[PDB]
Amino acid sequence: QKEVYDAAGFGNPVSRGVHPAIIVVDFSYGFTDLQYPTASDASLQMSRTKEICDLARALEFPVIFTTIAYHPGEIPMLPWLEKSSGMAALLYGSRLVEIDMATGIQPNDVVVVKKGASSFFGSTLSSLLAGTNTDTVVVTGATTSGAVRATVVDAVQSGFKVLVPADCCADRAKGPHEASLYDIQQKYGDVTDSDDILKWLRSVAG
Amino acid sequence: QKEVYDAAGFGNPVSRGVHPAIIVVDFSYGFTDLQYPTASDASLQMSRTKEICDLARALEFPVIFTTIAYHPGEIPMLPWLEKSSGMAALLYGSRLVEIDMATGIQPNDVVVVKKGASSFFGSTLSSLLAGTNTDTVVVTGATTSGAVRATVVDAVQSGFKVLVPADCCADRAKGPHEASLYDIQQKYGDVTDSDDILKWLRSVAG
Repeated sequence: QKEVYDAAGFGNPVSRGVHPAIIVVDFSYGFTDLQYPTASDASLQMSRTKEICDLARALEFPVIFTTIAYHPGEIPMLPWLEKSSGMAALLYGSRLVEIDMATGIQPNDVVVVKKGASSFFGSTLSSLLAGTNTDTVVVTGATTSGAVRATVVDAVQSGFKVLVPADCCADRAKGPHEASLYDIQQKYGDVTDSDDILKWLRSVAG
Repeated sequence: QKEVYDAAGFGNPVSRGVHPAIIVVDFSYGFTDLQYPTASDASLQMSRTKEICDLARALEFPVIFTTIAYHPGEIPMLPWLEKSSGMAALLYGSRLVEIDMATGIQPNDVVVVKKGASSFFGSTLSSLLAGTNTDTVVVTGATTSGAVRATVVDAVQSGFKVLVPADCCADRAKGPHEASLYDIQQKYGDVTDSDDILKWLRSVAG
């Protein structure tokens, strides 16, 4: 398998740019608080993302959070909600939608609302990144086999280099988790840890 | 794991609509002809996609083929080509970008050229689908864990119900293949076989 992917030209390292942005994907209570059946254990990974975000905010790099939120009228309109009926609980005005405070989200941090898995689809994220002259995005969040991968794929397609720290990704199952990190490492971006991005961000700032 | 995914609201069946369309993703020679390192065995899946496409074309349902092709100038402009370097061989005018004749492409079938994994990103696919009043898409092609998965996700996000026959999906490795078929069945669409879609297509035309 390793030989198959290497000959097909997968797994090459990405050369990092000099205008980073951090994207925090769906670290809302709906996905991080175990009282809701749609959530995973994200305690460790949220504290890792907190360190990254607190660094980037101090270094004046854009930090953008994303959440899934619906109006009651949108439920029958979106066929994704037929397949994943649990996402229908993610309603405007509810606690499920609010970003988890364990991330260290600051009032001036941009939150983008989305209706699908990918953070770029039907959202303003791409424009925010292009307007700030971003060349590299570090993707963090939940879930790794869900919204994270979908965001990762859409980010590379959109013209941005993708770094993903494994420290920072949470899923509800180990299998899907490893499969996505594998696919990303081969096809879409560099998989690393938080320790690498902390050092890298400091060196790009001077 | 099954209980975790059931509580989260995943795994539900999609109620199929009445305006079908077939999307054939990257069944070009670059992914089907084994003389190339980017390719994988797609013999059986092509002859089953041929069966589906013939029926749909006869019933006058939209049949759409998608392929990846690049201008030589586009190569340095796209960060995905840095990650998946082998995709840079897919140039305009080469044999790798031509749709494999084993699928039975007819001169009236639409070919959409794309620059990424997803058939929807930066392409007219959504406009074609919506313009023909499509409600349900059957997604086929290669690779399962690459462009197929990405197209499936985008299809649901774009407002279309999704059916993927495992019969018509080829990948370079079994692991990634099963892992994407798992995620699709839980989150994005119904994984079925070619025998079911053929039967289903006839009943909608009745």
